[PDB]
Amino acid sequence: ARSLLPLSTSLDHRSKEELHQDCLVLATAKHSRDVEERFHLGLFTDRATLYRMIDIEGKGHLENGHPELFHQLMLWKGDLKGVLQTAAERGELTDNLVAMAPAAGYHVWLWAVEAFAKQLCFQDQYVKAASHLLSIHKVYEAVELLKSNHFYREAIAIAKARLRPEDPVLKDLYLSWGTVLERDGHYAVAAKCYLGATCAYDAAKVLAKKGDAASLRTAAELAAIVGEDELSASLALRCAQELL
Amino acid sequence: ARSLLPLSTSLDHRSKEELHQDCLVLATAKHSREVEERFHLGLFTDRATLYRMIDIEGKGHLENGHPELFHQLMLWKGDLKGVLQTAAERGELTDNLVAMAPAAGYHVWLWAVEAFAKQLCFQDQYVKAASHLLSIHKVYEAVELLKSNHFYREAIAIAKARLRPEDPVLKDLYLSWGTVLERDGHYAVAAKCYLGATCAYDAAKVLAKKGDAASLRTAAELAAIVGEDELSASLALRCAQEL
Repeated sequence: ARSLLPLSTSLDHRSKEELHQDCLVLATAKHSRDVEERFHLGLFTDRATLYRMIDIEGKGHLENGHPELFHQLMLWKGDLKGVLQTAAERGELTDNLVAMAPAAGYHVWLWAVEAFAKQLCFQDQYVKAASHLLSIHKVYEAVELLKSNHFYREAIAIAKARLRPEDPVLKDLYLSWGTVLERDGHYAVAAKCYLGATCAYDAAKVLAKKGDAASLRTAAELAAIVGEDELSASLALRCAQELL
Repeated sequence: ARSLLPLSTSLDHRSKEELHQDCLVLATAKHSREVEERFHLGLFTDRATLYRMIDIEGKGHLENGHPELFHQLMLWKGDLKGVLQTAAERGELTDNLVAMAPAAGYHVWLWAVEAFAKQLCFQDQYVKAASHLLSIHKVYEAVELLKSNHFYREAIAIAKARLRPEDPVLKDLYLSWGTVLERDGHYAVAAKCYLGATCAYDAAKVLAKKGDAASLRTAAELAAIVGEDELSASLALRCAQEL
């Protein structure tokens, strides 16, 4: 694992001449934050100097493109709510950061998950964002997100597993997905959606839109199973016509 | 962004023959007042058949070895408590899982943070393990975990940041680290530990153990700064002997 104090570790592993200067400055500092150059003494001096050292180390992690290490270091200082607010602003929120957010209370975790969710939408991870909105008990909001971004399959699975079977939302997903597929010429899959919404007539009709013989036969058999025999006959007729 | 429903998605993308048989099988099912081979139909039928499909999909993920996607599917079923217990028993906990644990209650997150720390130690990620112990307000346990694993540098950084200057645990860290540095011959670094513990008298002695002209010299000036003038002279005259 990568160390969180590499700069200070380097200045502690240098010449014996350099080490001896540290003892004398530190000794004078103890007789009472005195030094300026030797920031790495904050490990042995006082908290105000330790924080100085940490800030230098954190900023150093940033300049190497390691914001994860910056954030993991700022937790030690104790300002979790401040790190999260900064992490959200920078778009560097992560699972590890959200895992520790409840340390400030349930209300800070709620804020963090929403923040991490909004950010995850920008990062093109709508399914992961959907899971996090589920974690804060926002099932409808999570489902509307996936639907809005054309993740109909995953949205239906979330809506079917959490909502009562007759929820108009669950039905609207089948419809909303069906129309879209109908639009783009996927009549077979569209029928499955209309069937899922308990709309058997429309399931048979969209399947008839393809026009071929196989589609019209199955569409007829589908209408017979359901009990719309008048339509099943009408589609059975249209099936035999194509074969001529 | 790997899909969470590979197997079912694959079956839905098949020849027109297959989707037509699906429609027939599906129409029969919906017409029910009171199927198996087509597990992918659970998305369109009922919750009981959906769960069956998810379980099949989760089984496929565990065969693939991608448990983070196995975890997403179980959150959908509303089985977060179950999958947390499962991932703990198998050592598959993640930051993702702990980030969602509060969904099952504040005390489940508190439980998951502990099990994730115990797991991170097994995997020898002690600084991360300690950081997560700080999230549940266990400072002394995080400091003792790092100390006991020879992470004195990080153990002091946390103690100094969270504990008070006169906390006995902070002094014992400095002394404990110095004892190890002195045992290995790192005499200059050992002095700073003793100085960090407000043991200037013992810090000058250790710096003299080195024995060369520069060590005794600095050790003598160090004792002078403190006010241990009796000792300062003793070392500055041994400094002369070397010269």
